[PDB]
Amino acid sequence: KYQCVKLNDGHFMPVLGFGTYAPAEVPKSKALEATKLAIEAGFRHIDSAHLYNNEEQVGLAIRSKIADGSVKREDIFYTSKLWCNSHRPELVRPALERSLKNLQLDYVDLYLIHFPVSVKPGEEVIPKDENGKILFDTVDLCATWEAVEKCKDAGLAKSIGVSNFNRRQLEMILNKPGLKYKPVCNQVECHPYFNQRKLLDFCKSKDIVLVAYSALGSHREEPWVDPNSPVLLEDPVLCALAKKHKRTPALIALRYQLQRGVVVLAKSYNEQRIRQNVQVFEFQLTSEEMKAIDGLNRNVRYLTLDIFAGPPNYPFSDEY
Ligand SMILES: NC(=O)c1ccc[n+]([C@@H]2O[C@H](COP(=O)([O-])OP(=O)(O)OC[C@H]3O[C@@H](n4cnc5c(N)ncnc54)[C@H](OP(=O)(O)O)[C@@H]3O)[C@@H](O)[C@H]2O)c1
Ligand SMILES: O=C(O)c1cc(Cl)cc(Cl)c1O
Ligand SMILES: [Zn+2]
Repeated sequence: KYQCVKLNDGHFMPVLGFGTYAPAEVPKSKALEATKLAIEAGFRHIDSAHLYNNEEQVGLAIRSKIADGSVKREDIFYTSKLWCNSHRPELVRPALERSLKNLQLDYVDLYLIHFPVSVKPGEEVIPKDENGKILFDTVDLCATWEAVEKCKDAGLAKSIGVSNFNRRQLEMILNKPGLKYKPVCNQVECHPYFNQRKLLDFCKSKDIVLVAYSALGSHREEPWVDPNSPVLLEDPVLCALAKKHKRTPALIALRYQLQRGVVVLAKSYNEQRIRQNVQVFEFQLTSEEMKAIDGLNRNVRYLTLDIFAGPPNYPFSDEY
């Protein structure tokens, strides 16, 4: 179960991670219960973000499990993310400090730039003008990264990384004059329909971990995900693999990522499925079965985040 990977800064990340995001209609209380369940089941990597509006609950869950002696703080790998309304250098540490206040934790294990397109500062996560048009902002992401680096210097984040960055954007950070810390990871959509071979190879080449999200084919929340997209977990090949191994399509999709050198997230707010997901460590796939899963690639991106298209930093126009 507890398998970790060494990050490029010498910290360790558990290779299986609990996703904590739920669609807006899901009550906040559910994040609290699910996160406790997840830790009880064996999850030690917990993925959240300021965007998710659940850091009070996830923090409560984590601290409850530390209070009752189930885990120590050093046993939990907790990730947060800097939202698009706090890309300005001077807003970076206040954002992290606000997440920490909400969590009642003294540090996060990992802090990520959530998405490379900036939006106007303020309380609104998606600011719009009086006609409903998104209020984008102009911010040098290299200046953002420098402020994120200072959060590591401060001890407020053990490790730092990025999310939804393309190759060009990784290169921008990596090649920045006076770089202190490379991103330890790039957290991106990744699953058998969209298996990110080119980006995976690039991240590998730069000692950057690829962390897969929507690894089970995504929450499929409208208007974010096209309801007409094929359903990952209904895939005939994943189902046949599941039957052969006495596992589930979900477990096949998870194991796939582990065996290709990808750290993998899995969201569930269902006690049974939470408990089931940690079984990814209990079985293996052959090289032939891995090749079969490689053939499933369809160029299906579930989360285009195309409401943020237009600005130059929109990451998904490039090939990868
Ligand atoms: N950085 C970013 O921009 C970004 C974007 C998307 C996601 N993420 C992160 O990655 C996480 C996971 O991605 P996701 O939220 O799109 O969901 P996901 O992990 O791909 O899972 C999608 C759905 O699968 C169901 N599920 C879970 N285990 C299952 C199983 N064994 N069998 C059948 N169904 C199962 C869940 O429903 P139940 O809850 O009903 O089990 C969940 O709604 C997020 O929660 C978040 O932490 C980050
Ligand atoms: O989970 C996320 O990070 C996420 C981010 C964005 Cl911007 C939108 C949706 Cl629907 C998400 O699920
Ligand atoms: Zn007006």
